[PDB]
Amino acid sequence: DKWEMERTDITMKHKLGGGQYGEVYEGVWKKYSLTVAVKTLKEDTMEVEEFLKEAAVMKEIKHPNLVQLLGVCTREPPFYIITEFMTYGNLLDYLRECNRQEVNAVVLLYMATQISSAMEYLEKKNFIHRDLAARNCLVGENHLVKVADFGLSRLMTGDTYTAHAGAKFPIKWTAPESLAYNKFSIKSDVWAFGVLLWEIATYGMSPYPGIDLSQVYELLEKDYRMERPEGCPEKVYELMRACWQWNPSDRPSFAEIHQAFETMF
Ligand SMILES: CCCc1ccc(NC(=O)c2ccccc2NCc2ccc(=O)[nH]c2)cc1C(F)(F)F
Repeated sequence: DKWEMERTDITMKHKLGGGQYGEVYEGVWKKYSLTVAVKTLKEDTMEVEEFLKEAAVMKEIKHPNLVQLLGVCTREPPFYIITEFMTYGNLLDYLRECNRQEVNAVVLLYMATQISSAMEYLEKKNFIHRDLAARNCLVGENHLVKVADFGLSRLMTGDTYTAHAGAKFPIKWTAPESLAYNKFSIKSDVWAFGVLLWEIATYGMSPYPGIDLSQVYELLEKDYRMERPEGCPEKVYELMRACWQWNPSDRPSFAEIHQAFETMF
């Protein structure tokens, strides 16, 4: 394939995490001695086409801030998708446990710009992530951040519309039109990017502080939004707010969001 490889070139170690379906384990590709991350599905998780669709899309992606595909075991079960191992783990715990003087507002801003560049790229490809949030972002050396997905992906491309059975979307990151009418697009990924910008600014606080899940949409619909986090620059907050525009089409594209970061500065 170019990508095909085989197990027992790989030692499977412990879990790193997973999502509604899919579990990711740390492992070693013995030969080239590299520690790697390998996603698997379960014995009776009948989501083959979904897993295959994730592997297929990943082969089309080449960007410095999108986790790197190394290979795949798709000729026979168990099927594996193998990517590089990101030394610092997920962005959400990184933020919650970090030395803030070292991970300061400027580093938060650079982290945001790197995610925005990954997204603009997905956007050119017409790929929709569908679960963008800090817990799905990963951290390498020297604050390097990359977008990834610990769950069996629910991505959608310009040719696909499927998802694994009972796919549930986290209310606090999911755009209104997506929750209420199941309408997903690049623009819903832009809404999620706004919430992630908010996670980054607050060092990984849980969104919509002081509101029950049951009121989130209703308040959104009445024009309430999360407030500017302490120390978050106004232009960064403005960008969050534009991402949270009610009408999907009034949200900026990822190309505009990246440009705004470039010209802030
Ligand atoms: C539009 C495409 C979106 C997309 C979907 C799926 C993946 N799939 C992974 O992210 C992935 C695949 C296989 C194994 C692990 C893994 N990541 C988790 C991890 C954890 C620790 C660790 O060390 N490494 C990886 C990515 C994307 C992407 F990147 F485009 F956004």
